[PDB]
Amino acid sequence: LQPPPQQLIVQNKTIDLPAVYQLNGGEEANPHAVKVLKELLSGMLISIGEKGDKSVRKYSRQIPDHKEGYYLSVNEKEIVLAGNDERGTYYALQTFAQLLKDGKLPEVEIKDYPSVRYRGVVEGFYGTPWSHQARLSQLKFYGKNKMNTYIYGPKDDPYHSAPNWRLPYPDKEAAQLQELVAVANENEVDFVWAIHPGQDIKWNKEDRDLLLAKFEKMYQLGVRSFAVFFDDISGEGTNPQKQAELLNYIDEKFAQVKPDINQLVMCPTEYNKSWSNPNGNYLTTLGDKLNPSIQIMWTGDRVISDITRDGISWINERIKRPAYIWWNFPVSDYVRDHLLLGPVYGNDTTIAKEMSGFVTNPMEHAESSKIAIYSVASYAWNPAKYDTWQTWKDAIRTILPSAAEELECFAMHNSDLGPNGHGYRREESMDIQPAAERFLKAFKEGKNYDKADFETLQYTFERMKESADILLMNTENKPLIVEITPWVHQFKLTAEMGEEVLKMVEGRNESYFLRKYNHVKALQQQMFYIDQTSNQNPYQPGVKTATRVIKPLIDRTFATVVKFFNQKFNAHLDATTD
Ligand SMILES: CCCC(=O)N[C@H]1/C(=N/OC(=O)Nc2ccccc2)O[C@H](CO)[C@@H](O)[C@@H]1O
Ligand SMILES: [Ca+2]
Repeated sequence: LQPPPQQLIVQNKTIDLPAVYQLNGGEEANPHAVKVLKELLSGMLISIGEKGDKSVRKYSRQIPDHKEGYYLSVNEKEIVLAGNDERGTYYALQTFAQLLKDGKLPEVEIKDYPSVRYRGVVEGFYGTPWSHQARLSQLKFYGKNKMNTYIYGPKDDPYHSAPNWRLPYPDKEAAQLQELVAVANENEVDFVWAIHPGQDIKWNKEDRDLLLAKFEKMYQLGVRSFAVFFDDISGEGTNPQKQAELLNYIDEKFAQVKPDINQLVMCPTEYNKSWSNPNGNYLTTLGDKLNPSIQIMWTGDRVISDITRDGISWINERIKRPAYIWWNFPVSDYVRDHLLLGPVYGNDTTIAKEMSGFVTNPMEHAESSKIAIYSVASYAWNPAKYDTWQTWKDAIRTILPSAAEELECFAMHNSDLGPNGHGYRREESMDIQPAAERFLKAFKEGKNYDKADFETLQYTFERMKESADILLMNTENKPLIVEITPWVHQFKLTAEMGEEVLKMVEGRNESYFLRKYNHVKALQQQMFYIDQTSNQNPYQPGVKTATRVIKPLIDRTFATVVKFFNQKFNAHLDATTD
């Protein structure tokens, strides 16, 4: 079960999904939840509803008193799916669908609710914006994983940024947004429309209600949640009193005047500790003057950082509310030549009460981002039960059941950022790291390497090639495969290089060695070709893979083995990989 319930009792028996059922509550439970339920089955009583519905009266003491909470029960005589509110019943069904395997249900009893109020994704990365279809797919994935939040803002959409923010959406674009909003609604996600006025806004009555008027227009289109960004604001616009006053005005005239506005969030100009002036008074001012119903976004101690108890105390003390965390992972828009497919880890698991929200900023690779996104959904719903490694594997098995082992193999070796401008790193290839390290230490001093570590490495390379070739031809998730194809090609080429280098280590004779050596040089050059021709971008063009442990192991083994050959046969073979 992902995310894992707050409370779960499994009774060790298993019942059949009823051949014949009595559906009680179908006309008064959340229609989004009923829709899912009716999809799941084509007599035994099944009761669906929210606290206060007639249909769930019997079980209202079992329904948790938390927003988005629910009670779920399965046993011999009946099935209960009962939310504390509408979204909660929908969340009951997302768990129910995960329990239902081969027409059979386990006998269980669940009491569940989220530890973090707002959970989901911010579309805030640089690079090729996601397509329309990518976003419809993301929205459905958020619903399944009980993420309640999507902060919109594609960079090819000019009507949320300076200067066309003042201007309303054109007809054809409007209807597309409208489709996003509708799909979000259906999946119980708050479509949060973010405005980015900072670049060209003035503190005067005119810009003041061009914003209001814009929000109203967005309201007519179905938008029920809103964000305002000040990260990019300049000059007098960095005044926290002026910012507070604008947002409070938006709160007073709009958020509190409308019946059904959910989220209202702002991004401050000081959005991490290291970009905060110690002598200034930006955040305390903002925290004193901003209405209490308005969230303040925060990335932690640095632009890229994992959230700690000290970090969250330091900010919460100043804005006088629990920070709304923006986590800059797996976003790779500053290491564009890397894919970040590793586990999600580093965030403190005891600090749920200290955060109002937790949203991840993903990659420009929408589908490849689902691994971290699923993990974040799991962390933010139940941090205290959060299992990094198990959640990673579940995500992979969920995203690509037909080739889960292959995707795991691939992702294990595509997780580190490599060295970069934020100094942010992730672990990679941990499984084979000790075998690598030993081999490298031993071999380098003509002191025998272990046969078992040689075999581990051989085994790895063989497995990488199989994984790579299976992944290329996989048709269960074509969008995913299209995103990762350049890296998969490069990852395969890496595996081949490693195999040929290991045949150089086992050097049989002079002729065979030179054959292997020429093949490695040719393979290097194919890697360079892909790096010069795929994923070209002004910032970090190209395709890097297996960069933490595996490629340095291969480069060094190659450099070393060529050195020994130059010594033994008086040759001058090039020993570089550069
Ligand atoms: C509240 C978060 C704001 C944020 O994260 N902004 C950008 C962001 N900014 O990072 C910077 O280093 N920005 C910056 C640095 C110097 C001067 C101005 C901005 O980091 C992310 C990762 O690359 C980008 O995807 C974001 O769009
Ligand atoms: Ca109801």
